[PDB]
Amino acid sequence: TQAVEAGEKTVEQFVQALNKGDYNKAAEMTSKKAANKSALSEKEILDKYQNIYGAADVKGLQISNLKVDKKDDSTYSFSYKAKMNTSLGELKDLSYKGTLDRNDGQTTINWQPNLVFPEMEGNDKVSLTTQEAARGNIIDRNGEPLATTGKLKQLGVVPSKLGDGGEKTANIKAIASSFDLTEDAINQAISQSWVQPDYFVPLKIIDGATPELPAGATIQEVDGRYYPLGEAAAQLIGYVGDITAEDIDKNPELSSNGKIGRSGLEMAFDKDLRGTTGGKLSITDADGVEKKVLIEHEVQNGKDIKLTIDAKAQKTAFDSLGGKAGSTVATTPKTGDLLALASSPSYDPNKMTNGISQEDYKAYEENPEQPFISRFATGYAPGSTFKMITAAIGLDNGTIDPNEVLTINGLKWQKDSSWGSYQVTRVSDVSQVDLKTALIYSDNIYTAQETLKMGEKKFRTGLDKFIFGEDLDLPISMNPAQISNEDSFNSDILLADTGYGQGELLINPIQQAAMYSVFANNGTLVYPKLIADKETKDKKNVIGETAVQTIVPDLREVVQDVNGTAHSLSALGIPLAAKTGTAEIPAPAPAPGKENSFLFAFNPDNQGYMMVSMLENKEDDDSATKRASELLQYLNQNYQ
Ligand SMILES: *C(=O)[C@@H](NC(=O)Cc1ccccc1)[C@@H]1N[C@@H](C(=O)O)C(C)(C)S1
Repeated sequence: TQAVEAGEKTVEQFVQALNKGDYNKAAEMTSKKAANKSALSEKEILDKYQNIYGAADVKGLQISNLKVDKKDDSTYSFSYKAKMNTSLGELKDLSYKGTLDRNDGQTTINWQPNLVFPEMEGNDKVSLTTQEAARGNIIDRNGEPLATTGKLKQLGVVPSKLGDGGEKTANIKAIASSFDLTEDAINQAISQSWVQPDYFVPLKIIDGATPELPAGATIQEVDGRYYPLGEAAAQLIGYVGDITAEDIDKNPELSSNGKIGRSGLEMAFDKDLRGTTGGKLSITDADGVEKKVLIEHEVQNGKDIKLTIDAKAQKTAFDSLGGKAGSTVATTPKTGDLLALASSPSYDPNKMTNGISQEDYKAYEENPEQPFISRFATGYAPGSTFKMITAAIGLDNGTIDPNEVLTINGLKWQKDSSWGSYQVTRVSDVSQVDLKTALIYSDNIYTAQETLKMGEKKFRTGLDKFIFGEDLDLPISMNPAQISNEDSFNSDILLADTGYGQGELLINPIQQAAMYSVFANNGTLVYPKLIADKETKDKKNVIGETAVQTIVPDLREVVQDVNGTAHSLSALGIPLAAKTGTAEIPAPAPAPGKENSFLFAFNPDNQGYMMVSMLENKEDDDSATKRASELLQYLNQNYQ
């Protein structure tokens, strides 16, 4: 019975070729054209599958429940069931028939129409009508639009209504001087390869008032994706682009005429936002008369998505960065609601999703400050803000006495002579330094000595209670925060640097706002939350409640004391508990070192808001504390 063994392989070899998209190789393992064999030629079957399976974007043909027999001398009948994925979802429970033929020694298939779809017969045709689904909206915690689809005023020119010569050059200089467009770019689009003398060539997108129209300038209304806050949330929201042929080859349930998320939340939530395509896939007669319907369902528009983001806080946080490199994260620390996730510099998502030049796109990628980076998801060394956690660990294990006063002389210190030339450095030469004094002046030497006194085992014991190595349940690509490169410092120097927020620490701004939430929840860490409806998740007993009641009053003095590093914030007249930081980054080539300014601040009275702002590669005299007054006033007013 070794004949049925070769027959099951012939059917298996045929389905694989169809599944692999190679229709020619599938057509070669069929029999010759005859009434008792195949119904079409090899090149005729190739065009049959390519036209039909291609029009429906058939992908992932897989079979099951195969049964091969032997009816006559060389007529071995076979049957199975199959399923496939098309533009309108999955087509399951398909009953296929057909027969085989094993003359000579090879088992060829007697091809028939019913090997394309179960009920195909002779010269039956296939039709596919689809209704595209509208993309869902992205909204803030109060329903404000962050990413919607709407009507736009598109500026464009037609070469015929421009004129002939001289008069045509004058309007090109007139259209360029009325819509903020380059005079050398109007002809760059008029003289493209696709242009004809009467076509409507697009130009710029008017995002407000429609000015006067020179000779040969029409504004047509076309619908497209629109981002109200613009660059203020471009990294977080992202942008959508035209769907390509390879996008369909990867997921046929898309829409060749639709838009797909290319970055940010538009890409992370692409499935829930794009919806599902409607329409029907049916088999018709030889004359086009509908015979059998294969797939059909209504068009379902995309779901809206409500974020915890405050649209007003998002814009204020971004604008406060003045276009400099940095990022700001604002939360309601008791719940974890991410109120703002700003990153600067940024790109224009409206220009990105509508029409953008290869020149402006190259300016974004070749910009050294890298406007495409989501800096709120980029790991940094936390700097001196991390002293709050090193101190709280020292209070939890009894290593740090808040009233114990260390005697530090000078601006440099080392454990012993084995450290060589390296020394911990502080900025203020305060002789008598206790915990409160250390947090006010941000004393690295106090922090380094208390860290070395604590020891690595006790230090990591307190550190592991946080979220180092954890993957936050957020729709944002990020790497987990890390304490060091390996599970052991293996260096007293690296142990000290980690104490005051340097060393090999890597914590992104979002993870910092999560780790620092303990000081607004009596030692309970509250995980951040971006989706409004999602349930609040927390982590009990990260630090002791005694340490919180000890450090938070000291953090008030970082603002209120005359020599506090955040004393400029006392001008606000609002209850503030803050901690500043300026992390130093080593330079590759012999170049001046780069510095990163940091600011942590929250309301110690009502715990209504908490923020963590930073500047990457800060300019001189620039800082995050310098720019925080406006956002702090808003968060204190609206989030209590
Ligand atoms: C924490 O970040 C500490 N920073 C340093 O020791 C590095 C440094 C950077 C610039 C100048 C001098 C030293 C301390 N905290 C910051 C801060 O709170 O801004 C200080 C500049 C006070 S030093």
